[PDB]
Amino acid sequence: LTEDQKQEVREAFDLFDSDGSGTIDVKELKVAMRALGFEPRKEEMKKMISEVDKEATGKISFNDFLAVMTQKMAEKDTKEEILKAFRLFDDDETGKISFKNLKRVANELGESLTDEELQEMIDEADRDGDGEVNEEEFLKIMKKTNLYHH
Ligand SMILES: [Ca+2]
Ligand SMILES: [Ca+2]
Ligand SMILES: [Ca+2]
Ligand SMILES: [Ca+2]
Repeated sequence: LTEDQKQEVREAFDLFDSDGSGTIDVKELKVAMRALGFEPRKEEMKKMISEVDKEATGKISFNDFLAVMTQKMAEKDTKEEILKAFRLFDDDETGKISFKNLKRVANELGESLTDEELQEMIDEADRDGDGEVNEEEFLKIMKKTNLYHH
């Protein structure tokens, strides 16, 4: 759930609803997201259209619009918190988390993890195989990990 921001979501809906019909188009959806500071991803969009409207109407209600905007503003906060955590591990700021980086912070927070258990963490996140974890890869394991923690 969003808080005071749904008043801003309402303002963006009414403005790009030319008719005042209480419904917007697929073409009107993407500009209203752009107005609220969100660049709609093309791959992300096709799943969104199907999720808010199954029938061949092409209409999007305010409640549909509040639903997509809530997850987008939630994703933005989730991403920013993940990247805040990413900078904690990559303290030498090379752009990648090494085994030495992960071990150092594990000892600093007093985590009861051995060298083998820490290295397994690197290898599962390491999708490309260079032995270190970059920004793209760290975002992948973190959304997986969010499933376990709430
Ligand atoms: Ca309309
Ligand atoms: Ca609908
Ligand atoms: Ca590093
Ligand atoms: Ca890597």
